[PDB]
Amino acid sequence: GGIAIYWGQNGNEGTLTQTCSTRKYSYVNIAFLNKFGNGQTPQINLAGHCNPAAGGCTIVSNGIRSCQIQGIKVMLSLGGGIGSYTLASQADAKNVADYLWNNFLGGKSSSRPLGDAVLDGIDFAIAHGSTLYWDDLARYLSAYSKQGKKVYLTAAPQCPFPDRYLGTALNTGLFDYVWVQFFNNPPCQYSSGNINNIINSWNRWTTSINAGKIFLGLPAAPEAAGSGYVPPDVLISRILPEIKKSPKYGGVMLWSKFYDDKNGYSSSILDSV
Ligand SMILES: CC(=O)N[C@@H]1[C@@H](O)[C@H](O[C@@H]2O[C@H](CO)[C@@H](O[C@@H]3O[C@H](CO)[C@@H](O[C@@H]4O[C@H](CO)[C@@H](O[C@@H]5O[C@H](CO)[C@@H](O)[C@H](O)[C@H]5NC(C)=O)[C@H](O)[C@H]4NC(C)=O)[C@H](O)[C@H]3NC(C)=O)[C@H](O)[C@H]2NC(C)=O)[C@@H](CO)O[C@H]1O
Repeated sequence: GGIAIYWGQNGNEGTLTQTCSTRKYSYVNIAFLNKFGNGQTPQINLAGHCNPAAGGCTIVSNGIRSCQIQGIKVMLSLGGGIGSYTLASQADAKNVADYLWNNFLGGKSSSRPLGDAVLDGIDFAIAHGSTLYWDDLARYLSAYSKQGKKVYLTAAPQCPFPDRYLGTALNTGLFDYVWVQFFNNPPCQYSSGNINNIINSWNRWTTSINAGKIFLGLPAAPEAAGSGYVPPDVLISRILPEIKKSPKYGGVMLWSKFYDDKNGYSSSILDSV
């Protein structure tokens, strides 16, 4: 399979171009558009990378294009651990979808946050706030694919199944890639010497929802999360030999680029993925 990586939440983690040039990642999720819905003006946060104001982050289009010519799919990630993002109604889901189309996809806007580049799809990283209308957002975004270029849909639900926020959206069967986050959740993550909870959780996710491919989401280092880190050797010798048997296995997802370089995680597991 391949490795999905989250980029954008630490200005010291290198440029998007450099991130994709590593040749270790097959998918890149730009984190995050952490503010939108309920009449709020959508706002993107890319840590210390760039200030989105006055097209200060339009330079990112160079990284997006650089990744795409290298066959890497790049998605805009909605939500994240911090933000006032939400959906007040189905009408809100429509407005956000139309906004996303014109500002990140094949639509048109004089103020596209990340430039003129056209993202491959949208990533759902909904962790809090509204538990409703995310299935509507997915449906509206997916319909835009009928205009010629497919709008990919990906999701980063936490490992507890079903996910309280993305459960219904995932039930639509419209998602291409689902990287379940097996961390910051004791009941379904790795614990010292115990892989039972993570494997058991993996089985729930791969024998339920209809998605293109399912990935094993993990923290790139102990610092990347409150808990759930898995040493490279354990992942390679105990976990991968099992989950790779599943025909839905798509690979591994890591949070994040910054911690990945610091701990050299993907550098150690890439060939086994
Ligand atoms: C898929 C998923 O759900 N993933 C989650 C994941 O979200 C969790 O990780 C945590 O995510 C949150 C975001 O949701 C991370 O929060 C980051 O934290 C950054 C570090 O503190 C912070 O970056 C700072 O951003 C400032 C702007 O807001 C930057 O300041 C600017 O600096 C410029 C010079 O560099 C200067 O010119 C500007 O004037 C100045 N502007 C301002 C306003 O100060 C600052 O430089 C930058 N710092 C760095 C180091 O880049 C982000 O703002 C903040 N994001 C948000 C949206 O608030 C949090 O760090 C993540 N934690 C970890 C451990 O990774 C993850 C947790 O395990 O769970 C996953 O499931």
